[PDB]
Amino acid sequence: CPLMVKVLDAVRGSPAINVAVHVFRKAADDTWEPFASGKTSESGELHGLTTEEEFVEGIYKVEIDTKSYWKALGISPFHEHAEVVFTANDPRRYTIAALLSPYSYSTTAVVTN
Amino acid sequence: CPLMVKVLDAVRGSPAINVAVHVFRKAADDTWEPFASGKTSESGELHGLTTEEEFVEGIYKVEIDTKSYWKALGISPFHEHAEVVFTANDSGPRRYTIAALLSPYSYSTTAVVTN
Amino acid sequence: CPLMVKVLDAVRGSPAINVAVHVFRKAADDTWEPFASGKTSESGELHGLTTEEEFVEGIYKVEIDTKSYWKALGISPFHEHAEVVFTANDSGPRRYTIAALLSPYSYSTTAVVTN
Amino acid sequence: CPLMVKVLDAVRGSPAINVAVHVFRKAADDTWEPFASGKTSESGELHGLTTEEEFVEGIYKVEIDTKSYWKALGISPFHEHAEVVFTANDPRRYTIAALLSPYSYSTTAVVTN
Ligand SMILES: O=C(O)c1ccc(-c2ccc(OCCCCCCOc3ccc(Nc4ccccc4C(=O)O)cc3)cc2)cc1
Repeated sequence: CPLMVKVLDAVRGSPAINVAVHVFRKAADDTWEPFASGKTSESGELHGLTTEEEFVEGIYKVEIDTKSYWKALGISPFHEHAEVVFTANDPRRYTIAALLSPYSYSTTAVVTN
Repeated sequence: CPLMVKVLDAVRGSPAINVAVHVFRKAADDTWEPFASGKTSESGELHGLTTEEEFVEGIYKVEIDTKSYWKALGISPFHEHAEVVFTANDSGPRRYTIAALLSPYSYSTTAVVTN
Repeated sequence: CPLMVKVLDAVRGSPAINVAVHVFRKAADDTWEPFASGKTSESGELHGLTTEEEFVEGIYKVEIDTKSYWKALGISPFHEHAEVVFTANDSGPRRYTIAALLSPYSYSTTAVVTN
Repeated sequence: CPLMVKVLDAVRGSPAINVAVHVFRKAADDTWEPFASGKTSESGELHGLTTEEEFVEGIYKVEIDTKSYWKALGISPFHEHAEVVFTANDPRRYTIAALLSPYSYSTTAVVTN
């Protein structure tokens, strides 16, 4: 599990559940190629995206479908999505945490061995 | 302004208006002595708390009354308030801005310190 | 100013100065068309990106070049940049401020929207 | 485990390890009485602070010794500490997460069953 994404709701003080997350890798032609995706769990976490063998060095984009999240709660959101773009370098485990509000998002990386 | 507070509302995407702020200074005796107070304006800013002469060295507490803010809006939040405690002016006079971002279950504060 | 960006540095407790910002608008064709660009001033603010007339309805991307900022300071950060994508002016003209707080391994953005 | 505290370093992208945390409960005379304390673990988490039986409704203060944390890293910090003050109400598990930078701290609550 070199990559885990966790999503939090700052309005309700809870995990953000059933949030779609899409991971892309940057290809040599600068396009974004699908890499991994899923929906956050009841704990707001998304496990099992990738394996060490697949997760090579490069530039990755994590897109979080925050607009659907908010609209399903009957709340009009500001952003079209939340995006986090980063280079993976060879400590080895990346946790991407995002904290969501209708008009704000924050993202932090915790990178450990 | 040697001491300013600015507050944003991350739910409404607006300044956080009419937020009460109480400032305290730790006294000789190690209690919190009231120092100044005010509330944020339509721009979410609070100016005119103090003066260069009055804002001497010390340990200051900026209490941001986030609970009353969310409750005045008829919303039930997590925290009682936001407290920001720092030593000020120990290397000569500086200008301090306390910036805060509020959500019902989260807040954040950052300090901008200028000479 | 219909569109403004302000950026703070949570490490130094200062405005984030000389941060490059590129704005894009999604085009007819579904690509990102360059729209405007600038860099933050000594106050960490970026004014004069656009005009009311030019800032029509659309989907806008504000790219904040945080990597170049941390690297110009000789520091190695996590993110490539900060991207902020939103639909603007779909209910008539508004004024948008994109506020960001930066640390090497974390950033945060909030929008203040006024009428 | 009705109360867990987690502390993150936004400068290094890591758990904030060996950070002292003190919990107090507000007494009827408005003083703060010691309640629980410890140091964050290698994951930046502090488990086992209290039990359901001890953790009654009331106002609690969590104080995080951020100044020592920064100074031990050779960094001059802005705040004297980070503090989080909240009322416990009868969902039942509170996670207090704090993200630290020299001149900033953020705190979020995740409150689940
Ligand atoms: O258990 C876990 O795995 C876990 C759970 C939760 C975790 C966290 C913890 C903390 C997190 O995020 C908070 C984020 C960063 C700080 C806050 C937000 O942003 C701003 C704050 C203040 C701002 N003010 C400002 C800036 C410039 C100009 C003007 C202003 C103003 O007027 O207020 C602007 C933006 C996210 C996730 C981490 C780990």
